[PDB]
Formats: sequence, structure tokens, C-alpha cells
Amino acid sequence: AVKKIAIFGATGQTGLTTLAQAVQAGYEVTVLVRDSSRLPSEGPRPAHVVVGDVLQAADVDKTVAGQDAVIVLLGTRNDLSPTTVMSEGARNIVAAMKAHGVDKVVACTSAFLLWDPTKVPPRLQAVTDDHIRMHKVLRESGLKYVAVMPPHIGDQPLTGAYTVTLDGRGPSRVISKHDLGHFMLRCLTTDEYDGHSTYPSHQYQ
Ligand SMILES: NC(=O)c1ccc[n+]([C@@H]2O[C@H](COP(=O)([O-])OP(=O)(O)OC[C@H]3O[C@@H](n4cnc5c(N)ncnc54)[C@H](OP(=O)(O)O)[C@@H]3O)[C@@H](O)[C@H]2O)c1
Ligand SMILES: O=C(O)c1c(Cl)c(Cl)c(Cl)c(Cl)c1-c1c2cc(Br)c(=O)c(Br)c-2oc2c(Br)c([O-])c(Br)cc12
Repeated sequence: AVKKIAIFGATGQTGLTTLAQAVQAGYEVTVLVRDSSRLPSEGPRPAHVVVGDVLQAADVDKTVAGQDAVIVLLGTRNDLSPTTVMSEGARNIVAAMKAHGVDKVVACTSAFLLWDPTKVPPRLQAVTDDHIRMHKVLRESGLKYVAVMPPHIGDQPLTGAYTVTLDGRGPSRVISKHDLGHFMLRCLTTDEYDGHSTYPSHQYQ
């Protein structure tokens, strides 16, 4: 079973709760962070912290070495500009996984990669184009890859009661950040989603 994981994007909205949940669940967690002040003092703490950048192959290599699986929650925070950060990061992650024998990656893009592709809001098209590039990198890697394609990420509580479909239709167009992290972790203990795209959603009201 998976025991050691690396999380990329651990200081982001979804990353922080995925990190806390992973530690609480008993995983030995390594994170790559550019700025360690963005990790919390309170609550569960990662076992290992690598300071560095996902665009630097050597930093990624140090983070992936010795792991059983990788969770990818990279993103651009509020920046909607044209970008290759996520896809170039994914290229480095795949290379490091292959160099170190790691064969399982669970990575977040977005439900826009399941929905009608002519229906992406213009302001999100540039980020979506890089999610598509990252999905291609991961699909073509040959590694066991679970593509997680969430709708709007909300602040609702953790429930563990969301629905996962394979086609982008479901009970709602929202998933709480906590539930999304819980799902990422679920993907570490089953092979049922390997090679598939997944759509987690739930009605919180
Ligand atoms: N917002 C939504 O409703 C929504 C819906 C569906 C999908 N998505 C997608 O879901 C994914 C996760 O979203 P989120 O809101 O949880 O993410 P987020 O808050 O934007 O966090 C991005 C994370 O990636 C890290 N990162 C960015 N560039 C990096 C670099 N060069 N090296 C190392 N780490 C780097 C950030 O580090 P720092 O802390 O150092 O900045 C942060 O940890 C994103 O790809 C997003 O586009 C979002
Ligand atoms: O209308 C939006 O898209 C939007 C707006 Cl208009 C506002 Cl105000 C806010 Cl806060 C957010 Cl989070 C979003 C949003 C999002 C909303 C819905 Br509905 C949805 O189904 C999906 Br998929 C969404 O994907 C996003 C991705 Br990809 C991002 O990287 C960011 Br950044 C924001 C979104």
C-alpha cells in the first residue's frame, strides 16, 4: 500500500487541506514549496519539506525520490495569464517519477476538460489551455494516472459523501476543497480510476 507521498501545490487552497488530511490519515508526506511561511504551524505537519520550485528539475527530483505516489495540486493562484507552469511542472514530475521508479500520480486539472470545450469562460481559457497541456503530459507518460477534473472548488465542510462520475455530469457543479482533497487521497488506495478522468461533485445544500 501507499505510505510515502509527495504533494505538489501543498500551500494552495486545496493543497493545504489535502496535506492536513494526508498527515492525519497516516501518510508520510513530503512537500515542495517555494515559500515555507505559507505552511501552517497549527494542525498536522508534513514529514519532509523541500524548498524549491516545480520548474527546477533538481528540486522536483529531490521531492519525488523515495515516494510511493504523487499528488499534484499545482495552480496559478489568482493569475489568469498565459502560462506553462503547470505543464512544465508536470514534465519535471514525470521525469522524476521515471528516474525513481514511482508509478502513481493523481493530478488535478478542471471539469472544463470534460465539459463542452467551447463553453470555457474567456478569462479562464489560458489556464485551461495549460491544464490541457498538463493532462497530455500525464496521459502520455504511461504511468498510472488518475485525472481529477473538479468543478468550482468551494469552502463547504468535509463530508466524504460526494459523488464521482467519469463524464462531468453529476449532482452539482461544486466540490468543497476538503472533499476534493479527500478524493485525491481515496485515489491512492484503489486502482479503479487509473487511466480515467473523474468528476467529483456534491450538493451541500
Ligand atoms: N478555483 C476553482 O474553482 C477551480 C476549479 C476547478 C479547477 N481548478 C484548478 O484546480 C487546481 C488547484 O486549485 P487551487 O485553488 O487549490 O490551487 P491554488 O490555490 O492556485 O494553489 C496553487 C499551488 O501551486 C503552487 N505552485 C504554483 N507555482 C509553483 C511553482 N513554480 N513551484 C512550486 N509550486 C508552485 C502554489 O505555491 P505558492 O503557495 O508558493 O504560491 C500553490 O501551492 C488548479 O490547477 C486550478 O486551476 C480550480
Ligand atoms: O466562473 C468561473 O470559472 C469562476 C468564477 Cl466567475 C469565480 Cl468568481 C470564481 Cl471565485 C471561480 Cl473559483 C471560478 C472558477 C470556476 C467556477 C465554476 Br462555476 C466552475 O465550474 C469551474 Br470548473 C471553475 O473553474 C475555475 C478555474 Br479552472 C480556475 O483556475 C479559477 Br482561478 C477559477 C475557476
